[PDB]
Amino acid sequence: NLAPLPPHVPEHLVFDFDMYNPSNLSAGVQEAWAVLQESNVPDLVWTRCNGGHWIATRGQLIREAYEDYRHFSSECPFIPREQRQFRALANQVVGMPVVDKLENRIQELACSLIESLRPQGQCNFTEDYAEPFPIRIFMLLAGLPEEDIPHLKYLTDQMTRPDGSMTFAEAKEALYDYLIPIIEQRRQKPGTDAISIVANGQVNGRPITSDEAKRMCGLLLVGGLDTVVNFLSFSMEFLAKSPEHRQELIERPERIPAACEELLRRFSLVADGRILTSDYEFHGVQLKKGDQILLPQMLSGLDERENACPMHVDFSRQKVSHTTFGHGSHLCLGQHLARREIIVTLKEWLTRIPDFSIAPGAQIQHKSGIVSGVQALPLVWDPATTKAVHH
Ligand code: HEM
Ligand SMILES: CC1(C)[C@@H]2CC[C@@]1(C)C(=O)C2
Repeated sequence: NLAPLPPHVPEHLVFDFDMYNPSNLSAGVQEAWAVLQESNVPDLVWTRCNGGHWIATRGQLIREAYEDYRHFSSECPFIPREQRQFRALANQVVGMPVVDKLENRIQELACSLIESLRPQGQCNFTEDYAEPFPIRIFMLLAGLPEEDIPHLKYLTDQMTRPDGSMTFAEAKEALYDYLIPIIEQRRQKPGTDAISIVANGQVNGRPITSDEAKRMCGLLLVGGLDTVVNFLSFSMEFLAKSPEHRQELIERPERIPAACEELLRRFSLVADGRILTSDYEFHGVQLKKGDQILLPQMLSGLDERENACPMHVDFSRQKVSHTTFGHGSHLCLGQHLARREIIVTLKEWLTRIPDFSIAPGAQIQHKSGIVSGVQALPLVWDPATTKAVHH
């Protein structure tokens, strides 16, 4: 599993961290990563795992590298292996103004999900709420029928969690097979939904091609799935384990957006990277062309150099700082929609199921990867203390 130490890596910089299976996984995935942020670890280290790659362990380095796109390419952001124009278009379809308009329907969606659970006194929140939410949101956002969810959720599940029935290419191809006819059909048309708007979008002074539309539509679908699913889960895990914070938000529901932000820092989950386009000396380390560098979005907000008592969750935290949504020219297009889903989920949950907790004897498991997450989250609660609220 350890790749041979390349000629240019000095030994004092070798810290073999497996981003797919960290040593302290059972303490929590963020805690497992924050081992890179111990006093004795350099700001920039080399791991021999996963082919051999760099890791920036600090907020300064992470931010700087995502700003320095000329040295640090997004051609290969995954370990192991006019953009502004495409972003402007995507932002037409998920920007704040679209999110603002949809809030109402996002809230209806959330409420019937929680309502269909509320009387149970128990659920697997990850499977029962968190999974079916962001996919349904995308259907809403994209004027797609609910009946299309089972086949569509299957394809996206194959890209990140294959059962072996489809290779990534096959699943990719089938997603496109599904999208193309809708794009071509709505291109002809003044539809106000997200596919229509992407379909009919202009790029480089010409119209977007069908191949380009299906590609952006594809990333909008898949980028807003596992991230949200897992982030919601970390958040609910925390609240389940912490009644004081649960009551804090019950007593002051206007604090919820600041909590969201604090939880985004504390339960950050994405770890992407870049590839060096040429040799480059960076913070006193010789990087070599072709080197891949992990630049863990997760780490910035957990760096004590950026937030005091980084592992402590405080909703009154004065200067919340994090790159949970990335940094630089690829900063998440879906962050606004994500925030809304987070806030809406918490408000609509808490005002319905104020008291709840982890099933007794169950131990929550985390997994670690590009998008870290939660295996399962069993909750229990007494239905007598819940309530119903309709829209
Ligand atoms: C809490 C949930 C989310 C987190 C933590 C998050 C995290 C991010 C991060 C860190 C990046 C940049 C990766 C890089 O620089 O290589 C990003 C990019 C992106 N995300 Fe988000 N994401 C979230 C939700 C969303 C949602 C809701 C959507 C779409 C609806 C979205 C779609 C995108 C797309 C299309 C990109 C690529 C932007 C570009 O390449 O220019 N993700 N995601
Ligand atoms: C890691 C991601 C899920 C996040 C959104 C899509 C994705 C593959 C990225 O490029 C950033």
